[PDB]
Amino acid sequence: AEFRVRVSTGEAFGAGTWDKVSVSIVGTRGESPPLPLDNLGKEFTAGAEEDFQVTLPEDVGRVLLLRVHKAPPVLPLLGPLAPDAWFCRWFQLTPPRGGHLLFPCYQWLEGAGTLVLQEGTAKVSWADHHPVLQQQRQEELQARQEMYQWKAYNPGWPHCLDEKTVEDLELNIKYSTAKNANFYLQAGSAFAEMKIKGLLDRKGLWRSLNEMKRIFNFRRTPAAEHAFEHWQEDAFFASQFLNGLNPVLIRRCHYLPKNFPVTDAMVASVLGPGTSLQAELEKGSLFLVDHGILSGIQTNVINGKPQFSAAPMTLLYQSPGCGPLLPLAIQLSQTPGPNSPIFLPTDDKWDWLLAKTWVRNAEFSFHEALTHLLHSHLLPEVFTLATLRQLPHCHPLFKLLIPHTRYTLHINTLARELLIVPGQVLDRSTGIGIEGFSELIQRNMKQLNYSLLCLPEDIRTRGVEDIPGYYYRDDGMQIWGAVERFVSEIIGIYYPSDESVQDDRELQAWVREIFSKGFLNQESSGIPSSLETREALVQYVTMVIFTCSAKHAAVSAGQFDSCAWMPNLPPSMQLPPPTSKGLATCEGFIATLPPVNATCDVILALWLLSKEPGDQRPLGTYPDEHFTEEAPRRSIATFQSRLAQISRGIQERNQGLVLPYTYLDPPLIENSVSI
Ligand SMILES: CCCCCCCCOCCOCCOCCOCCO
Ligand SMILES: CCCCCCCCOCCOCCOCCOCCO
Ligand SMILES: [Ca+2]
Ligand SMILES: [Ca+2]
Ligand SMILES: [Fe+2]
Repeated sequence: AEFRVRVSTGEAFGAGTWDKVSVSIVGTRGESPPLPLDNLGKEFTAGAEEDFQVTLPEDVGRVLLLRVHKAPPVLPLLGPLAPDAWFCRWFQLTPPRGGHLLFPCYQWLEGAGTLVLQEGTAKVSWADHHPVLQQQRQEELQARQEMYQWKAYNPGWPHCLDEKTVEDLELNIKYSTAKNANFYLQAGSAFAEMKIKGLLDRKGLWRSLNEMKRIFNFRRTPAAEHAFEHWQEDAFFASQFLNGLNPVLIRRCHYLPKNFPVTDAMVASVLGPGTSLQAELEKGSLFLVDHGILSGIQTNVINGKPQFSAAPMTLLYQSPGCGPLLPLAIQLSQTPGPNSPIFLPTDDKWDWLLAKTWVRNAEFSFHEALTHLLHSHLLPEVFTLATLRQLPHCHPLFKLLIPHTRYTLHINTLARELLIVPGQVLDRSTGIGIEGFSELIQRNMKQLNYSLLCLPEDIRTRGVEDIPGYYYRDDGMQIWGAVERFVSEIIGIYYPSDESVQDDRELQAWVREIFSKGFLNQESSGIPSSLETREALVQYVTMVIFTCSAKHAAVSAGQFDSCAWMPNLPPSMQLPPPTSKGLATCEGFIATLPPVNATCDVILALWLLSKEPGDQRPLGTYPDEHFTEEAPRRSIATFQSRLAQISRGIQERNQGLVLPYTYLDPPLIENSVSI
């Protein structure tokens, strides 16, 4: 008839509560009356953990549900008070001479109401058929689906959350007040610096290449100074296709596209007389970076001046024996001919540099619209929203995935509110603008596939499993492995058979919703619409976790490093590509690069998005203990120590590198997409 009730309250700002709190214990034999927890004093302040003794009049049998009621204090003749939001971490029941029942919560009880919690043992739908529990899950998902709905944002995009402003979001999916203030103080300080130098207000060109170094009095990193030092070197231009901002396009080439008419003469130069184009295509030493998806893209206006975008192709040569990757030829158009010369490293200094810079402009547009926004933000939001809608709090797959959604709905809502709207940085300072970004996302959504999101298949598909110096691959594959091993352990704990995967109705609705709302029911994407085997579930969940953590970390962390020296990543171009050779100059080169205000507005935004503001939850670190069972908790431990070992490999590796690759070091990977 006695229970001890132990309650943990959150540490965040505002976590604690004035309000009175009572719990009803529901069991197989019946439900108890509400039981007070107010005890003596302000028991529910931030960071508190405190015990209460409740006596149950009637026995309840096996405990099934904990109902938590919250209500503001009540004054005689004056009514209640304003509700005081409470962040509850978890409850622990301890019956007479029995073990502990632990009820993970980790949510906000804003205002007055009641919250129903199952014990912490993860339960697939078929795992406990008690009707009281089936009702609770069913009611929870109905409530979630009303809370968190879909809207169509643009034609041909993935659908997104049906909310207009960050103000309208539930506490449970909002930035913490600490992370939010850290964010606005950074952005505020940075905008102030950049504005008071008049650089956000200079229309017109940079005065010289020297003047563009002024960006280093704004912000400095060693990676970014390296780009100033080495930007003109062919080996650094090429190395950034493997370890820079956008390391996902390079692919081995046995057959040159017919629209890229490279000749033997054009490459005898770099290749030596001991070989031939056809001989190197066959040897597997030639690689292609194809920016064709940009062809004919709508372009923007900046300070009333039309801007330009190319859609180029770059041939690259892997020299033997850990030698450098080297560019061989660049065509800046998808349609060859006399007005789209094929530029070579042997051309005049500024012809070749101008050609390389247009490719670097193309990486800017490709990376930010597709690799960053669509693949690392929109797809994680779909995964997140589907999870909220289809997987209930007690489901092992919710327990597993929820840390990897943190703040994702918040940050995408913010982008839709303040980033991709008129007057903001996209519209005022990029070459392709809002419309070009949407065009790119619409095109990509029509040829996107599962293999690009699964890193081992992506590496295999692109024929880049052996190319040396590819640290995005080296480190990403180790991480992929660690996540895959973690997910496979967790699946094996709770799903005994392929039949049990199919029989999971909630799991099947979750995949289906992702396929429909996120991938627009396109069977050409190859993304599963159902999951029939344990093996396929493991692969699919690994893809979600990897995409939400390491994938976004890999393509977000080098943004500022890559763009601080603007010729290394011009966000726009102001003259069309050259239509013949022998015309490029330094003066002409700076005249093609973007105006000062657009340069700085973009760097300011890339600096703020490169860095996690506020506090970090690095990959594998799970302070909200949704898993309360020994087995998953061992699996977490194994995942954490494997990441730490990968991190030691990365520092040892990086020790003897002039340009270390840090974007996939696990401590610096966030669990979710949050910036
Ligand atoms: C971290 C402060 C956040 C303040 C937000 C808006 C600030 C308005 O302008 C002041 C920020 O400018 C900082 C630039 O540094 C000049 C101040 O002194 C720097 C040497 O300590
Ligand atoms: C002064 C502009 C600072 C930016 C503040 C708003 C950031 C909120 O959105 C971030 C989430 O969006 C991520 C998508 O990738 C961003 C692509 O934009 C880069 C073009 O500059
Ligand atoms: Ca409060
Ligand atoms: Ca109290
Ligand atoms: Fe991001």
